Amino acid sequence: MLKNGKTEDLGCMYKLFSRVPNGLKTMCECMSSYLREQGKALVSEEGEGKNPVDYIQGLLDLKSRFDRFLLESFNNDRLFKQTIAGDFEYFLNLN
Repeated sequence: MLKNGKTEDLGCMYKLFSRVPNGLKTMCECMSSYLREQGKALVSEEGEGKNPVDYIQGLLDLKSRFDRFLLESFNNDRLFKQTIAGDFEYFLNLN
């Protein structure tokens, strides 16, 4: 769903897992990994470079794209907008 950008199902999934302790934290792990997977593929310069929309300025958009999932599906939740940012800075420092 995260790759598909299916926000409604992602939002529908949110409410189900919001019920249990750390269930949303269990999500933080998946977006954390999903964020890390997206980040590493972009920050790793290869060949003759990569398109600006992907890496040069898309890297900053990667957080925004994940922020859209945070907004459109995850109710601008504290736990996500506070946790996933660490991954973004983690592989952003590799620039």
